[PDB]
Amino acid sequence: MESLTQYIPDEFSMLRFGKKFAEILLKLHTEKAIMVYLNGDLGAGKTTLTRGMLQGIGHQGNVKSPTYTLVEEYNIAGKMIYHFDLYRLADPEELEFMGIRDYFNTDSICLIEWSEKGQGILPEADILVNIDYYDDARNIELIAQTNLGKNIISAFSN
Ligand SMILES: Nc1ncnc2c1ncn2[C@@H]1O[C@H](COP(=O)(O)OP(=O)(O)O)[C@@H](O)[C@H]1O
Ligand SMILES: [Mg+2]
Ligand SMILES: [Mg+2]
Ligand code: NA
Repeated sequence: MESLTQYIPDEFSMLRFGKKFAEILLKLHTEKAIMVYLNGDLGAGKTTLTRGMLQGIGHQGNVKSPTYTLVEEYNIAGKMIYHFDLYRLADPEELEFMGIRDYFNTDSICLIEWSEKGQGILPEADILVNIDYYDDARNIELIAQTNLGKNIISAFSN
């Protein structure tokens, strides 16, 4: 749908952009879980942007990618946020087993790395975040996939 292209000159800027993006997702206050697919090569900054989003809205503590556990649950001032790294998801099937269930059926926010691995089982994304990189700079394209995605992108305006 609508798109945003945003230059991120350095890591501080990535963290500031995560805080602004996560603040928009909280303020929208949706009943449906917000699906965010974080895309980009290894080292592009998907986990650093996730860190800026969670720490930016108040998480205190390390943001450890869930390499083997696949999903990490956060409770931030009462909002449930789920960070997924699906790289080691053998088959999407394994998803219907683990606790995924309740996470996609409540007023949560889900931030997903390697969403391709979950094709079929994972709910469709509301917004894709495609991160490109050069040295210590980045550029992110946000792409809306749903009506909610469109509303998220419109919120970035001035
Ligand atoms: N502008 C920037 N944005 C994000 N990460 C940056 C930036 N500049 C440098 N980095 C570095 O790049 C790495 C990003 O790694 P990570 O967030 O784990 O990536 P991914 O999850 O996509 O594999 C970190 O070591 C980080 O400090
Ligand atoms: Mg990738
Ligand atoms: Mg990562
Ligand atoms: Na993804």
